[PDB]
Amino acid sequence: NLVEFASISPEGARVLGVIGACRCNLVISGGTGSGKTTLLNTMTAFIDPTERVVTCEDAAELQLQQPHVVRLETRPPNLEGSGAVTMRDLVKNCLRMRPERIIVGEVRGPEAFDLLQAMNTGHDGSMGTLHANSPREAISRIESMITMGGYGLPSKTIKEMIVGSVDVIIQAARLRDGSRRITHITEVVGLEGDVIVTQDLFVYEITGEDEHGKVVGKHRSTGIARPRFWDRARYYGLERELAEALDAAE
Amino acid sequence: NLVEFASISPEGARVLGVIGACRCNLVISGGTGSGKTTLLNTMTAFIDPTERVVTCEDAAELQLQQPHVVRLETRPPNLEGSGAVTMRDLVKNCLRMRPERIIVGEVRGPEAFDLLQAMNTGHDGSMGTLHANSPREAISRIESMITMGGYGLPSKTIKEMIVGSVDVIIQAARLRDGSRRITHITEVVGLEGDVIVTQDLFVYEITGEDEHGKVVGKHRSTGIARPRFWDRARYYGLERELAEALDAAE
Amino acid sequence: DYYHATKTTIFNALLNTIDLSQLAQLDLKQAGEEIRDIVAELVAIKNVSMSVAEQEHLVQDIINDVLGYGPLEPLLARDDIADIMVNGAHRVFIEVGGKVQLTNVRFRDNLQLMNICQRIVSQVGRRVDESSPICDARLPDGSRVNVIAPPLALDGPTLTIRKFKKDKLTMKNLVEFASISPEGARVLGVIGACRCNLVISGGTGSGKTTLLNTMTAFIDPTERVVTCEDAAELQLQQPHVVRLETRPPNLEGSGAVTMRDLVKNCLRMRPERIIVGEVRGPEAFDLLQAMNTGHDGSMGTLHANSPREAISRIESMITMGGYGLPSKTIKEMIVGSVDVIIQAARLRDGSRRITHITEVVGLEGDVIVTQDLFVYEITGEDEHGKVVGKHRSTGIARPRFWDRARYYGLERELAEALDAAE
Amino acid sequence: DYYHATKTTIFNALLNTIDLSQLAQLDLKQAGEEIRDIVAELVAIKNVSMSVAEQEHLVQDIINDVLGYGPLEPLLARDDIADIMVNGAHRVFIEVGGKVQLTNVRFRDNLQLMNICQRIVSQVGRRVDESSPICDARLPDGSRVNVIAPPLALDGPTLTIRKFKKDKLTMKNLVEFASISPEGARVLGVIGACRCNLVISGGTGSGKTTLLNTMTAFIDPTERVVTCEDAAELQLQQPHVVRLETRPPNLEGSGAVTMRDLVKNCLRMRPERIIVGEVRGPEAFDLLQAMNTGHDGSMGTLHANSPREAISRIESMITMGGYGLPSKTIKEMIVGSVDVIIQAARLRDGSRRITHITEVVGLEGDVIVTQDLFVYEITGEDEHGKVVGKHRSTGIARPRFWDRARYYGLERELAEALDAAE
Ligand SMILES: Nc1ncnc2c1ncn2[C@@H]1O[C@H](COP(=O)(O)OP(=O)(O)OP(=O)(O)O)[C@@H](O)[C@H]1O
Ligand SMILES: Nc1ncnc2c1ncn2[C@@H]1O[C@H](COP(=O)(O)OP(=O)(O)OP(=O)(O)O)[C@@H](O)[C@H]1O
Ligand SMILES: Nc1ncnc2c1ncn2[C@@H]1O[C@H](COP(=O)(O)OP(=O)(O)O)[C@@H](O)[C@H]1O
Ligand SMILES: [Mg+2]
Ligand SMILES: [Mg+2]
Ligand SMILES: [Mg+2]
Repeated sequence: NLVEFASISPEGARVLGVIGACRCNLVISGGTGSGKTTLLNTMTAFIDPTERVVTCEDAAELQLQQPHVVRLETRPPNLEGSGAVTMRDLVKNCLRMRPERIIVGEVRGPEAFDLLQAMNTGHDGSMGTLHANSPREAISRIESMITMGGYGLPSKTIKEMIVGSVDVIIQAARLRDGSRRITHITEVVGLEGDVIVTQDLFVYEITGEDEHGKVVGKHRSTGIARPRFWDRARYYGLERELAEALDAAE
Repeated sequence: NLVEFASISPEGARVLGVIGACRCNLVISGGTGSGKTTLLNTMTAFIDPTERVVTCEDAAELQLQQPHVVRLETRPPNLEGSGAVTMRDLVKNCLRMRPERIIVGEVRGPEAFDLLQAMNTGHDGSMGTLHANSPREAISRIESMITMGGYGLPSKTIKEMIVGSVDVIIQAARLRDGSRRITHITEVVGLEGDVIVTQDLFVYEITGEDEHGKVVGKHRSTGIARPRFWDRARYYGLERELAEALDAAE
Repeated sequence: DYYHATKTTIFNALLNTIDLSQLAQLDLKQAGEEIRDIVAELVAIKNVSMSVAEQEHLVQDIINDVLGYGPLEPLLARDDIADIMVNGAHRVFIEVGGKVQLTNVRFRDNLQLMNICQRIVSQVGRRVDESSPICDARLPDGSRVNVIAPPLALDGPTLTIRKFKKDKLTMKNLVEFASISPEGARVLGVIGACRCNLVISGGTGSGKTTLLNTMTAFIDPTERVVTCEDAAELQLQQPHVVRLETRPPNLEGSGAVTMRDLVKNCLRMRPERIIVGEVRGPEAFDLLQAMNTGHDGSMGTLHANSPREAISRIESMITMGGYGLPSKTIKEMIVGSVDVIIQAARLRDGSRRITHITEVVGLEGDVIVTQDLFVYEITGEDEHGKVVGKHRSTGIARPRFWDRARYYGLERELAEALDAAE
Repeated sequence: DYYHATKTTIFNALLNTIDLSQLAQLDLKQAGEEIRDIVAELVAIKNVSMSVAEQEHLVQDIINDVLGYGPLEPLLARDDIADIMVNGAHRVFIEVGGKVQLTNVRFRDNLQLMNICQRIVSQVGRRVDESSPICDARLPDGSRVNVIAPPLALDGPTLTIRKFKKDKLTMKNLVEFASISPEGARVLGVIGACRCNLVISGGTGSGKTTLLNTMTAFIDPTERVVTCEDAAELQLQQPHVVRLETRPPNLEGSGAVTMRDLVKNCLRMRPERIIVGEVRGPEAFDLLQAMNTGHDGSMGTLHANSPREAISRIESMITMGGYGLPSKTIKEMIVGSVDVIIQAARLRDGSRRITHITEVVGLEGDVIVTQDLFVYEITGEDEHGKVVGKHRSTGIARPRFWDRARYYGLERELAEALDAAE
């Protein structure tokens, strides 16, 4: 449907399939009502059925189709202020339930830190969705969430933790006409000094407007033939498909 | 068994035995599911029986056969957020329990610092598994973990501590075909300006893949005749075995 | 077997006969006498044949298992034993002659072992249990007791008792190990007795904490010393030492008592020397103020590979303090406070040396000028790879602290040591 | 031994006989009478034979332990004892004639010592426990008490009582003690008289309060001065002085009257000068607002080791004082409000001096620029170990506050003093 709705070009869909299948630590950022949860639900479709996936949510939105999926939901504090089970606790437990992927329904608090730890300590493929209007803003938001998450860490410590953990950022966005698109598919290339350097594998360029007022644009590949996660693709034999997709939409 | 599975060549097995029996400070890095814990359990088989070993683990997995072994386990906080005994606390105490070696199940937080301290303060032979895909990444992860501890240590100080503490890093990786391999046995030679210099004694080189799809490779000695830890081997009388094994692998 | 069965039966009868609460309300001697009488009565009732000496030994064993420390009592009594390591109720090792040996001493079970551990720690008011499983205490006799509870120790409660070895941390060890030549040792003794402000900087693995212990060995007994440590490891032989320890923030990041807070409070306790275990942050500033406020003689370790690097690190921490102090002000503060810097380093061959004994002469405009009283000159290595070097005195006949030595009457010793070192 | 054993038995019987909470509910006299009656009854029941004096001593000791300050009572009563240092339950030192001596006094255990410490700190509304291990306070009788709890104090609760000194110094004494040159004294008189917003900074025991009292000695009698303090250290000789003291929160956490509230009210009592005993919190802001809005001459003691550090501390205090303001806003508020900073400090020999008399010249960019009118230069050391130095004027003949001096006709004396000493 997303390919039909022009939300992402067919080559973009193929690249997303490769990213999801090859166990890439994903962050699906986006603005409010921009399709974050729908995009995450579609991305989960690429996980192997064998993998033990653990999904944490606040409202039980996702509808993963795999057989080995554990659905967890946070419990808000009662009126007395007790019994709270924050997403951080769910993720901390998930570290002890022997999962392959941890899927957080939405990162908005300290759990970010834990989630990133999960991404960086063997739970490759963990996906989360975040509220941010651009990948740069997504990275800054993640850094802030880690910062306020109790533990006092250097800013550079958090930045390099983010660089090591997150592999790809997908920017779901809503356009001026109310339509929805996948504006950015971006790689967290590394850290230079104190600035996180990222490269956009796919970008949506708006080229005008139609007679009915609907925005007009197109998805184009930046031409990066060897994305940072290429190795992961090789690990799963998907490097051929990644190269084909990156070349077919230059 | 690891020799049988071609994970490490027989000369590599001899070198690992020398490293273990020499009380060399150790860090066993590795990727996801790469056998870090299994490799650590194998290496602990070389510890002298008379040594007082102390084991810290989030989840009891190691099974040391020595008589004088003390096994400790962290206690995660209850849902009330009380009673937490972090691995940092366990290592802090272990520094007081008069051990010969401290075996940390997996270094994933500030405990790194304490572990490194144990290596400086006469508990030669301390081991610890770590999640990282290369010795350089292992060292960077150790630096980050030390920074997480809240001490105001500069980067240069942490690098100096790592160089003075860690002696050998063993990188075990899981390859595409599901094979486990000890990719690197590399010393921490020293610290040039801002950069830790390591030399690989033992390296696993992939020459390609067979028609069956299995990765084909071999373990090769870099030819370094006098490892930095050669003096310790001479002290324990194993230096001749070390030289013989290194020459044979060459 | 007969002795063991008789002891078990007698202990069971005594436990079923006397309530532990009543004994707890009675002193050790009264409770022991009552227990001996009750054990004699129980033996008579059970009609157990035993000699007078055997009966007395059984009574003493029962008292130890009830009031004393059970099987540990003989081991603690022995003096050759240096350390005792109980790993669960069935494994007990003892460090004799510098080597650890397994022993046939065993406890009845983990319950008796845990009771004995709790008694030992409570002897100094500490408590160990599942709520607080880890306990570390220093008994009044100097022995150090560490206890780990079953919830953390898989194989049962673990107990480590390290009896006090007085002679291990002494300047004699440094002199014999060549860490410092005898003249250097004499000059260090003068510096310690002169109440000079010391900063014992050292690289990683240089063992500067052992050096700090050795230096504190020179403190006059009458002085009121206060030691701040992140994790208490110093062991001062003086009788007026106050030991403090920083409290790390809990998992919520609250309740921390940083070293800076400890030193700030130490300023208000009328101490004569302040011994900071290691300076890593803004506490440097406070420590330096203590060195300048009148508590001359304060010490403190530091991570640095040379005295100049130590001074740079101190400046960096003071700047990290957050006060709007210009670099020149911090340099002047350092020059005013610090008197002597001792650089100890672990050489290439893993051996520890006191590479430098240097003095902060003053501040020339913007550069802190320091003069080295003693240096280590490396001239080669052995065929074994061991490093070869000698401790040489720079020849400075009048170090800046010479006045302090003259005031304390140690000028003659200082001059003799400096001349002999050459 | 008989007396001690009998006392222990009587205390145990009393504990098993009555609940200390009920006695605490009663007044001191009634509780003491009941305790004496119960002790006599227990002695009769216990058939304890002792003299009338021995019985009275035992009753007094029991009463002191139950509600008094335990073994400290004889030491506190003694006048020659200047300081008492309890390093855990079993070590008590007393400073007599300037020399620290060990005493046979001992506490039953660290729990009794902790209870005594909690009583002493609560006597002034302060609470010390595991959550708040460190507690410093000043008792009404002028003594100052410092307490550290077992979590930090490894060897047990640490208590330090520094008893009050019956006398206070005057500017003539300070000139006599060389704390400030006569020209410095004249300049200080001009500064105080001419209503200069003043800040007295210094370290612990620097003499900030004594210097503040001497400065207040210069205020005109006609001026309505309002002094806010804790424990009421100051003793102003002026006739129109209003003495206010903060009220710490009760154990329920209610009724607190912070110094900020006192200053806010002082703004509404029509004062000329507001004198804050010591700025330690948000009141700083308010105080500065008072200085910059018509209450010229307001003074305040601050804890800082240099004028730069004093300015930084004031800025931080304003910052954390609830209101969120730009750093430059706070900086220019400080520049406008504060006119002079006086730095009382201790030297390495323990002597006290007025190291800096400094003017807050202005704000350049984001850096507060100040000029030192008077500075103490240390030029060496004497044969007795006492620091040697001298106060010198920077030569600034027209200090920023010159106008104020002109306003009160004091400009001529200001020039004379600034010229005479250089
Ligand atoms: N690419 C798309 N094309 C068309 N319609 C879409 C697209 N993505 C989402 N929608 C529609 O918009 C709705 C937006 O809800 P969705 O849960 O996807 O948003 P979200 O990013 O999670 O927002 P929120 O901030 O509310 O959590 C979806 O339920 C679906 O109805
Ligand atoms: N110039 C001086 N010469 C000699 N003794 C002095 C001098 N100034 C103060 N003192 C004495 O030294 C002690 C300092 O106490 P004071 O209350 O003045 O200090 P402070 O700066 O307020 O300290 P604190 O941090 O305790 O509040 C008192 O005994 C005071 O009498
Ligand atoms: N060198 C090896 N060769 C074959 N199998 C291995 C090897 N190392 C580990 N394994 C297998 O991998 C499994 C999990 O490895 P594990 O000890 O969890 O490594 P890690 O702790 O790094 O994930 C074990 O059950 C073990 O059988
Ligand atoms: Mg959503
Ligand atoms: Mg493992
Ligand atoms: Mg005061």
